[PDB]
Amino acid sequence: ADTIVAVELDSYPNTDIGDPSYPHIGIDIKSVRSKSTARWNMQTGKVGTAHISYNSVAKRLSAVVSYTGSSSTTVSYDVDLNNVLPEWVRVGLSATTGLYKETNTILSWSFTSKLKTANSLHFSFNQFSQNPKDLILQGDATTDSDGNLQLTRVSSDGSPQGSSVGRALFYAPVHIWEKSAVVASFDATFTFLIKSPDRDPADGITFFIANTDTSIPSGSGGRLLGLFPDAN
Amino acid sequence: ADTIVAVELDSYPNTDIGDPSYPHIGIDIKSVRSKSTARWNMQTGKVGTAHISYNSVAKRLSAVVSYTGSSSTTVSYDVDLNNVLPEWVRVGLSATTGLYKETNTILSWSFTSKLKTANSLHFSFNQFSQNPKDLILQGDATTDSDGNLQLTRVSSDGSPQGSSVGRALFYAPVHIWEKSAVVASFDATFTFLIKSPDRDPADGITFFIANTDTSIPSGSGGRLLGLFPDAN
Amino acid sequence: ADTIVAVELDSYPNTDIGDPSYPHIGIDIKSVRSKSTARWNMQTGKVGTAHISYNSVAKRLSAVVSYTGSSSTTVSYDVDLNNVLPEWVRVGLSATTGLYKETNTILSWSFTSKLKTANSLHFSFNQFSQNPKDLILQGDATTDSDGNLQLTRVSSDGSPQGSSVGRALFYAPVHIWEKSAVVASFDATFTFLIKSPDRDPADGITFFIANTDTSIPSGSGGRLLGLFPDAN
Amino acid sequence: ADTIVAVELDSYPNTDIGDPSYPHIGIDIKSVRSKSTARWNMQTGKVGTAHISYNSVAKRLSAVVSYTGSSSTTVSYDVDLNNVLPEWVRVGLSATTGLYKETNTILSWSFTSKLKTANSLHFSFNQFSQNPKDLILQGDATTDSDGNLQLTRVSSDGSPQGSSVGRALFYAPVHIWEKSAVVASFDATFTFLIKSPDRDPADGITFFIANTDTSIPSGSGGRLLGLFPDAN
Ligand SMILES: OC[C@H]1O[C@H](Oc2c[nH]c3ccc(Br)c(Cl)c23)[C@@H](O)[C@@H](O)[C@@H]1O
Ligand SMILES: OC[C@H]1O[C@H](Oc2c[nH]c3ccc(Br)c(Cl)c23)[C@@H](O)[C@@H](O)[C@@H]1O
Ligand SMILES: OC[C@H]1O[C@H](Oc2c[nH]c3ccc(Br)c(Cl)c23)[C@@H](O)[C@@H](O)[C@@H]1O
Ligand SMILES: OC[C@H]1O[C@H](Oc2c[nH]c3ccc(Br)c(Cl)c23)[C@@H](O)[C@@H](O)[C@@H]1O
Ligand SMILES: [Ca+2]
Ligand SMILES: [Ca+2]
Ligand SMILES: [Ca+2]
Ligand SMILES: [Ca+2]
Ligand SMILES: [Mn+2]
Ligand SMILES: [Mn+2]
Ligand SMILES: [Mn+2]
Ligand SMILES: [Mn+2]
Repeated sequence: ADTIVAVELDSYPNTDIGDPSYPHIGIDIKSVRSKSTARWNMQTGKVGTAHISYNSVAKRLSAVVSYTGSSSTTVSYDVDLNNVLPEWVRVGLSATTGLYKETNTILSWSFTSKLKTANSLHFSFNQFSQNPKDLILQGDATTDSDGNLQLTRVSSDGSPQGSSVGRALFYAPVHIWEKSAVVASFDATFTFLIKSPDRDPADGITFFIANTDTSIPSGSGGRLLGLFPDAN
Repeated sequence: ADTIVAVELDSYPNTDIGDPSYPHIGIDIKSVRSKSTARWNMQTGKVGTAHISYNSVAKRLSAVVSYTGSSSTTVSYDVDLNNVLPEWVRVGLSATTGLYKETNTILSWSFTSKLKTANSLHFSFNQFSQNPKDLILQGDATTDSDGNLQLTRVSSDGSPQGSSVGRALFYAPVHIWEKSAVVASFDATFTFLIKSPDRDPADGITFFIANTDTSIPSGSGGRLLGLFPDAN
Repeated sequence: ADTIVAVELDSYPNTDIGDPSYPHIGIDIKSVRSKSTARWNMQTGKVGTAHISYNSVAKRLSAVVSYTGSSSTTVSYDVDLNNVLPEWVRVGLSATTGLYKETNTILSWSFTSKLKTANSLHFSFNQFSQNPKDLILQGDATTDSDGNLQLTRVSSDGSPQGSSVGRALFYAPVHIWEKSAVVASFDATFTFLIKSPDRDPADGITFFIANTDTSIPSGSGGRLLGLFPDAN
Repeated sequence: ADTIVAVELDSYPNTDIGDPSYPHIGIDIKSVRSKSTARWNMQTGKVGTAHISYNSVAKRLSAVVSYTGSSSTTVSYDVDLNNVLPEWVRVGLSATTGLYKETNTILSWSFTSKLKTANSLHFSFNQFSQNPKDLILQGDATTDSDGNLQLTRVSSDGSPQGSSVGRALFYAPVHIWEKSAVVASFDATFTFLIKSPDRDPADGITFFIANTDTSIPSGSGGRLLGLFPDAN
């Protein structure tokens, strides 16, 4: 299977697969069952910002998801990523809807990786082109006429659809560790807009890092956020 | 054919296709016959550094190739690139040898493109991996066990071979212009080592920007630096 | 006197000191009488963005001032800055009002200088603190309770005042050239808001680079944009 | 007194003030008595590199000091810096010698701070000017004719002197936290050369962050690394 490290913004509590009973953010290391989570007071219809960081000395993957003036939710997990992930990876955003639904709209995304002693990679998109040639769009993901990356299916009127999954990967593999590296670090930020007509919107957005040839796993819809073939 | 904009570090004077009669640096806009050139006092066996810059307001593509303490050769050409090139491009280095030869070794390469009003892309390599997954290596290009990108064929003992061509492209397409852009800029630097046993080494190195699906043209060896199908 | 290089966003045409007869942007090299200007369709009450760039190989100082969806005004001037300016400088924004007036509000400012072969400096402010300890505020300049840098005096109700001058300098000197530099480049962007009740607002905003110990010259009000002691 | 957070590269074990009995790196939060230390196999006469990072979500200040091919020493400490330090700070390097001595030569130094939701500051020096106008040199610190920052006194022949203290601060205050910040991060790297004729070289180098008006405390020589007025 793929190897996945992700920060999930999990709008829908699947308590039967170990979610806490409230929307949350989480760090997922090779499992949808987050190694650490924090309650997330999700604000439907407001633009959120997630900042994710790691470096290989501190070995603490952290994320903060905020909405202006209202909340900032943080979660951290200690982990040596460079023992979990392959040396080369692709980085991406995923999102799903399931029985319930929400827009999983990405308005901007930036990422920086540095490998020091050697390499760096930085990209940032404050809008997305109609044909984002440097994105690998998987499943339902497309960019819309406003320049937004719609991870999951939305109709022409902007309404979200259920049973959707989409991911966008940055086109270049990222060399996130090498044997002779002194320290490897990455930072990612994206802003997102989750709107939903559903009382319990679902399912959420992740920023994820995986093997380069990552693809949406069969069976990864809904609660598995397009990342995992099962809930193990 | 491809659309090519390049800065060439042209070690070998092909005066029959319009080179000046001395090694030179040049700016090539859709032709091997540089729109502008400057004499280049090439220093075989010393590590050189090239810095190339452009922005769409100034519309002046400039390059400087230097060697520590000995020379700095500059060439500039006024050109609206964003009318020459497609909106999406790949950026790359090329090099060739022909009847005569030289190592066309790249020790580091960095590139930054920004599109403002929106996007940026930056990569830098101070060494290259044995399997540079974020490079598209074309023709003869490989990375060597010292971490160098050898654009053209070198033998196990490091000796350069003739009739070689190689290019390395950055894996991600780069969005170097969009209609609604206020200004688009790029900068590139690479350091290189050209060694040769030949009295008149050849043929040279370029940094080039092309259509995304650029490939080495048939017939582009030697004097055409792996960039053009002919000398027109 | 100071040595000044500036890009002026000159809202008020002082045709008696060589302004064109319309609002314009200009590049000023040691004189308020711009070496080059472009007509600027100034949009009072809308937020503008200026991007200024230079590098010492291309030797073309360029600026573009835009407002979203309405205009982009560009001006360029060929000049070897590193023969005009001292090796160390301070960079700043200035603005003035005179008999007529306008707000000269700066909402963000970023600047990057690189000296290559060696040094870089980058700062960016997307809002300004109540006590911007890394700004040297000269004359009337202050930051306001919205986080804006008000270059020239505004009253508590936000109304601009006449006969005002203010500048903000970045606190650190910037080493913008050294003898052994291969190339020196800088980029600056700032966004600004010029509002005025006056039919002919005045006087304008500049981004400027000067000797480190630059101060507002006596007599530099109004048309001289806080930069020059006279109109020579 | 000043408020000091530092990463110390402590070449000399002052076990009477709580040093471990071997050269070490340490994180010091308002005390010379490190909150955390790691054994440092100091390599006199070889160029070392220190990378220090922090961000306010992870709240883990980490440092790694390495020498090519021989060692990489890491130390981390969990700490909410933005509760320890003032919102505005100066960042600097310090070094001392005492009864014993060593060169505390800085060959390069870079620093990046970002405050997000807003501001960033980055500087890097790969050599230092004879008159580093953007450094506040305190005590003995000077730059030498090779472009190195000699924190502590060295004679014309390059030999280190005892009873020396010197610091260099970056000239601009750095806004490292604000109430409304979502996350604040900083990274610093410097490379250094510690040479000594002494069997037990002393005393060490730090990178430190302090109140803006920080100055070398009286009594801060030798073991107190120019940072603290006493060993408490
Ligand atoms: O809201 C999105 C969620 O919808 C689905 O599961 C259910 C959520 N509420 C339910 C109610 C009834 C039944 Br049966 C099902 Cl499967 C569900 C599942 O598809 C989950 O994986 C997904 O996270
Ligand atoms: O040195 C590299 C050069 O070698 C070739 O051409 C010649 C260079 N010197 C010559 C001498 C004789 C003859 Br015939 C030829 Cl084709 C050449 C050609 O292959 C050129 O395109 C290339 O630039
Ligand atoms: O609007 C700002 C301008 O106001 C002043 O000059 C005048 C602008 N309109 C005028 C009308 C009459 C007279 Br007298 C004067 Cl000095 C002026 C001068 O202060 C100019 O330097 C300044 O640019
Ligand atoms: O080597 C540098 C060290 O020299 C000094 O202390 C001594 C180190 N070795 C000693 C031996 C004897 C005596 Br007395 C003293 Cl004070 C010392 C002190 O100055 C320490 O603060 C400093 O770290
Ligand atoms: Ca869930
Ligand atoms: Ca040639
Ligand atoms: Ca004027
Ligand atoms: Ca000690
Ligand atoms: Mn979850
Ligand atoms: Mn040529
Ligand atoms: Mn003017
Ligand atoms: Mn210690």
